[PDB]
Amino acid sequence: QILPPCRSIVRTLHQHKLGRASWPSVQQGLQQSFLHTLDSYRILQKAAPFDRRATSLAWHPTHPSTVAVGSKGGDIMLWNFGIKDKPTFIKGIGAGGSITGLKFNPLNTNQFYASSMEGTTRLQDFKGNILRVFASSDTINIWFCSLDVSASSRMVVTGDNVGNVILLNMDGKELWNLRMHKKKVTHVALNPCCDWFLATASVDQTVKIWDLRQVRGKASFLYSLPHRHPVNAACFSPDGARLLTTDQKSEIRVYSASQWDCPLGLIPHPHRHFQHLTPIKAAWHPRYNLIVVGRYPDPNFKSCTPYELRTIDVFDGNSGKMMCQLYDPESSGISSLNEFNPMGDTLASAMGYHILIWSQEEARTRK
DNA sequence: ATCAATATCCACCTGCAGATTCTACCAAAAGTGTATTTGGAAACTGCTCCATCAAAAGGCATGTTCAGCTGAACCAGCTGAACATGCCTTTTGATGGCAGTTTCCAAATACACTTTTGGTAGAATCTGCAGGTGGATATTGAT
Repeated sequence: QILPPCRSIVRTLHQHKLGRASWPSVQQGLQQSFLHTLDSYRILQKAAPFDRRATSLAWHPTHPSTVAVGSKGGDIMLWNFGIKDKPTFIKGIGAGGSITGLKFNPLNTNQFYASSMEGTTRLQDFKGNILRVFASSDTINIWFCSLDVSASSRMVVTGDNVGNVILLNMDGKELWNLRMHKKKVTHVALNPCCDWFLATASVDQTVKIWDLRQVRGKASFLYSLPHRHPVNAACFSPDGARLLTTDQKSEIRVYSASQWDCPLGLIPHPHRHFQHLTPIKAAWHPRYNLIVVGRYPDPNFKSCTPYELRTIDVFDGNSGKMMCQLYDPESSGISSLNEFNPMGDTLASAMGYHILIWSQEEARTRK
């Protein structure tokens, strides 16, 4: 395979110590170094099963080794590494209560937000106590699909199966529930560097950029970006300037700050949507300009590589092409969800009925 | 090699809680009941040729009876191939979003009933003939 990297590494660091070379060149060199050491994540560290399929994933923001996960049957799990304290569990109905959105609480880490097929955007503890419901369908067969949160703004946002989005405060205060789309809202997210423009994606083959404080007039939006197929995810950058989008058939798109309408590059990659599989969500890496996605081969997709395996692919953002591929037998499932740690030293993967941890090996000999 | 105790097996019967689904109120709306009246379809009546009932009888083609005799049914048996049957593998099948069809609803369109004319394509009617139709004779293909 490819993975060639080269450079005059330490020199640049000293160049940075002299002021000659600019910081983005440093960021590029250490991005390459990060890829080189990610070539040693090949040894899969840990595996974890449980009951009904995995649907949503989330990282403990402050802690590297802690992670939370939510199932197809409303079964939530909280798991920490190097603890061995037999991780924490909570069950649900198990049939039609699929948790589908899951973000940690920025305030109380022993709390968590959740969006469920039951029709209940809730705030609940890992010990089982429901602290507070935020919204409700009040009529079954109409449920939520999307959820996200912001701490700098102290806001909650959630999306439906019909095309209307809801926006609440941390203490209630609902001033929202206007309709935005014609179909289900697959993903949604707020800017981390801003507080008052939003992004939402839907089955309508359109992804919309809103201004949550200015617009109130039922599709008096700010921007609307089209696509050729429906969209499973539209995720913001940490920096805030790059919006990543991933469709259902075969595509990834990078939109910029600079003219949201036009895209900067198209990254073709197979992640074909499917009914009983968990929907695929590309994701950023929090401290570089990389992209990470899970692959799902299609015999009809125009493959550039002659070898098409199920594996975790890692591309470069501002170029378009690939830079690394992680693969491990005994894990021949399809990695629906993949998310790097906010810390930057660990990767979590959610496959059907399985959760995988990929971190570096070392510790050749103890003393 | 039998019927007659027992090991084991499995249909039946029971008990109990859960799942399926029979049973049972209220709203929506196609669908069903009165009602008079018309003109096309049943029923009535004659008749009368055309089709059939009857039936007599006179050979004779055809049906009935007996002989006798070899090909057909059936049976003891019965090798060995063909296939049930368990017991383990292996393995494939049951359950667990969306696009692509299928379904309404108004408008716009196709085209098929309607009704008379009239000549004409086609059936009733008969008039000549040749392709059967029957008998008589010569070769042969099965015996």
